Amino acid sequence: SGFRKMAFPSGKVEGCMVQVTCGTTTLNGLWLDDVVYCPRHVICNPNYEDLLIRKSNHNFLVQAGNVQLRVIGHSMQNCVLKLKVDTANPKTPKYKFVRIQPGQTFSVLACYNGSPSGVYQCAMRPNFTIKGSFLNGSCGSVGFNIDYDCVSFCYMHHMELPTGVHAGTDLAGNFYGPFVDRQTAQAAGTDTTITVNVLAWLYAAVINGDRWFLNRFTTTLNDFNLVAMKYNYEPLTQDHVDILGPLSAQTGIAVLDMCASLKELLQNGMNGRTILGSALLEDEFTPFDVVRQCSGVTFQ
Amino acid sequence: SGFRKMAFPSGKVEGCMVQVTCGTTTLNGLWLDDVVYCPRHVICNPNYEDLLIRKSNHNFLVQAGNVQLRVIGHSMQNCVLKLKVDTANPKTPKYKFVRIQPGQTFSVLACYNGSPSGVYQCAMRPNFTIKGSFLNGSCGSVGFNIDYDCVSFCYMHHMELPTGVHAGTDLAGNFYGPFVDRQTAQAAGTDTTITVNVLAWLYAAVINGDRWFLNRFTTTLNDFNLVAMKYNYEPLTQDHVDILGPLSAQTGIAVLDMCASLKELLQNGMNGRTILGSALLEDEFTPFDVVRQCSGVTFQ
Ligand SMILES: *[C@](O)(C(N)=O)[C@H](C[C@@H]1CCNC1=O)NC(=O)[C@@H]1[C@@H]2[C@H](CN1C(=O)[C@@H](NC(=O)NC(C)(C)C)C(C)(C)C)C2(C)C
Ligand SMILES: *[C@](O)(C(N)=O)[C@H](C[C@@H]1CCNC1=O)NC(=O)[C@@H]1[C@@H]2[C@H](CN1C(=O)[C@@H](NC(=O)NC(C)(C)C)C(C)(C)C)C2(C)C
Repeated sequence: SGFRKMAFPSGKVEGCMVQVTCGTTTLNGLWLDDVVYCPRHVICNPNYEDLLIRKSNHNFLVQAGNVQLRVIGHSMQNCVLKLKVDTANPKTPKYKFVRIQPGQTFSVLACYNGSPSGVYQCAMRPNFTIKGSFLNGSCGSVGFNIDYDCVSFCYMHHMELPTGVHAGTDLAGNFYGPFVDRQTAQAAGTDTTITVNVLAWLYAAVINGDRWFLNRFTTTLNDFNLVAMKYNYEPLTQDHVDILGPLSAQTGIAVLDMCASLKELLQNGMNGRTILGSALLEDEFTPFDVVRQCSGVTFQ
Repeated sequence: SGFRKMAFPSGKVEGCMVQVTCGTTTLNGLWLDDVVYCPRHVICNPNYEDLLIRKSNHNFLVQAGNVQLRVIGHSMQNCVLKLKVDTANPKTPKYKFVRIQPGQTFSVLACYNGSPSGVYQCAMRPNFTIKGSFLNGSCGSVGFNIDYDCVSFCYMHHMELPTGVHAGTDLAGNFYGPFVDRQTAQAAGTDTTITVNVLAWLYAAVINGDRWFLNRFTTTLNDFNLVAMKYNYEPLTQDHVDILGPLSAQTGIAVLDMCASLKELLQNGMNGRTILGSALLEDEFTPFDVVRQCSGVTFQ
């Protein structure tokens, strides 16, 4: 037992991190087969199409540890640069590029100068920011999930917003949210709490012996959502309820009953108590995160 | 910016995890050079010396993925079993075995059937338990730190206490705390909060723009420790103050002034507010964790 904010093992991704230097900019790239993916802002209101037509392959210095990689072609796809290199990464895992939905969680392998610094778990917020931990040099660090043996890359880091939160793209270079890779006025947008994730985490708490927040009451989806809005929670849909089905089945607590418990927590606060060692309602565990950590699924 | 509970990249350790099966018990082992380390309770008020004299090398089935490892010798060192195998692990990193002090943090690579499931950050509690996330089959999972290129193994998982917390050994098989690998009555002991870590995390908060908890006041080490005891905090020593020196220097906040701020937080609570996204005072970041995450140190 126990419940921790758990990241995927990062080895498959560590084997793909490289350093990309162009002019005065150094950042990280993702080396998969014979392509290195990095943020297009590594090139020297900028017009990146113009900037890129003016660069040569030899302007890109790609370093994989102490082995320099020669670029033999380059292209831009949305806000990512794809550097064709003459060597396929022998450590390339099985992988997919996925564009995730807000509320979905992923692991971030924070990197500097192509070298992994740390791994941690994030959620894509409803306002399409992530609350990451990123210092200068971390651009090109990627977020990912692992499904059995396959790495699903879902995030590459590009920039920090003035509120200290972070914005980036999928691995095809499309930003999450309305952000652009320009030094222009941009604000994150009002965030909301991921309701289906809070409920999942309450089920995690029950599976682990926390029960103090339960009540004998129930609610309709409609009356719950009426309370959710006042507290800046995302609407809970029937699809969310369906997703919460297995956790409901394992614990014997109807989804709508756990909603009634969340309602009472929202209205009365936690009154000096903790749930899974938190004094806040935690929303960066999906239902599938809870099932993975509470049943013991492995990867390889 | 941002501050996250960050684990070390786990790739160097993933390359060392194996499955050890003996009789009806399957658990994880750590394969370094030609030795596999696992908990001595994998062997069939038990007297392990007797139990082990009665086992043969061929009773130990060691699986490294889809390659079976043949045991050519075995010995017991305290509560760990060392299985000599005929093949040195080619993925063996630079490594050390270290016995950590309470208050020190480490990353845990949770494993089942030799296969990594997830990575998360832990502290050794003052009562020598860890608040981990461990299901049946996770024994032999290890905790570790990485210093540049070297993996310092500090923990191997053995058992769960009735309060849902966890106990284990160093990699030489000595338990942390008074625990024994017997199914006998054992209780964790009253825990306390790691004071020097809370102060480090408050400095992390300042480095990241949280300042609301600061005050114009100061305190002596003696008067602070008087308040610390009432709230079940570990005594803060001058050595702790010295360790907090760099963070004090970077932020311009004397250690004793940050103590006065912690005093006021202990006495008034946080009153509806959060620090680094927590509504509790967080104590599983060491001073060195804060400096690593707020300056960008990498590993390789
Ligand atoms: C990245 O390029 C790298 N080399 O690591 C860097 C990562 C940043 C640095 C601090 N924390 C991070 O996550 N990204 C950038 O420097 C991007 C890059 C240029 C500006 N930029 C920023 O993140 C800036 N933010 C910013 O300008 N925000 C606005 C005003 C657009 C809302 C800044 C000030 C450097 C943090 C581009 C092309 C956006
Ligand atoms: C480990 O052997 C494995 N195969 O993974 C297992 C890990 C446990 C299982 C559930 N969560 C864990 O961390 N460890 C054990 O089974 C150890 C082993 C035998 C009992 N044991 C326990 O952890 C038990 N706890 C326990 O007996 N606690 C006392 C009463 C001593 C305080 C239990 C009940 C299985 C959780 C030994 C030799 C201690």
